[PDB]
Amino acid sequence: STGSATTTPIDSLDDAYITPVQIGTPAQTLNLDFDTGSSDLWVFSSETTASEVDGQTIYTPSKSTTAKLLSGATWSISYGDGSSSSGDVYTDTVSVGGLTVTGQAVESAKKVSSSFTEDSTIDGLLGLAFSTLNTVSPTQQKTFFDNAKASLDSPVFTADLGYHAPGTYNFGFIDTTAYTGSITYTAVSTKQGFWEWTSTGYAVGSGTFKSTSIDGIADTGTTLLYLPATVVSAYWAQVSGAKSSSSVGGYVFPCSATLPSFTFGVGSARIVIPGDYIDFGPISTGSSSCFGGIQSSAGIGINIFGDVALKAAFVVFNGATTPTLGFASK
Ligand code: NA
Repeated sequence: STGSATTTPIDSLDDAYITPVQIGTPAQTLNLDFDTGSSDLWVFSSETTASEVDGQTIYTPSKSTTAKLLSGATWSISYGDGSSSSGDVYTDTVSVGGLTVTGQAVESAKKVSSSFTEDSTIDGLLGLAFSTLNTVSPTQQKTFFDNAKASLDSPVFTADLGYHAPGTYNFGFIDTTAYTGSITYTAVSTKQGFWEWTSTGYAVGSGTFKSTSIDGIADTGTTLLYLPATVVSAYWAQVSGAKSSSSVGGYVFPCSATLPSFTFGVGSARIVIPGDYIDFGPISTGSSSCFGGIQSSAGIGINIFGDVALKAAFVVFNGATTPTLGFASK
């Protein structure tokens, strides 16, 4: 089997992407944030504290003929941005882009933090990191990908995120029409439960490529590119008037600037992030200070190849017995 679903930016900045997901019988369609940096499929629900719901579509298990309480199971998760959610668990039928899994753990939120409530466009998360990170207790649950894997034509999914445009998540196949050139595959460590890999270096604009190992994770659920402070300083030094602002929480730059591209290495291959991808617009409405899309990972404890990086590539998440990542230009 295969599946193919379109993923759509939630706003004009590509702050996140939502993908429609069918849950239950009859189907309840919720728009979920597919997150290769976490391993829980959780949803706003009929159980969510009413004051914490503001515009989201909810899953109502009582209206699904295939829903069953997973008795005793609870979940609770905290993300890198400080957001959180928790609740109980049902199993139900979940379909993505025509690919169906029966018996998927659907984590029903009883509580969500303010950032979730305030985002009316995201109805929950669908985790695509390794199932070792899943938070369900006392019986850890599998991700949608891990449950689908054995049925797929190939044990893979691909992320093809758009810049200010829709893109695609495919399950079970490579769309050879969706990228240019060849795919370069690179090793993955699953030791921390992430799609963790090592980039071979970087370049700023038209500058020379710096060969250096950068360990980080491929994380579709993170908006920005978080890299070591040395790398990030080297990038923003090429933008007149850019500076790190402790008050704003990262590098800012004049909205009048034209940003240089950023290149990262994948083995001997190179992915180029156009400068425009690194502009996250005014820090507050009407400001002439703009927020940068490349930020320091110092204090986060890991480098993160978030959407800024991933949307410059066609990315293969190879879940074969030895997982690997692939990157192609597009
Ligand atoms: Na922000």
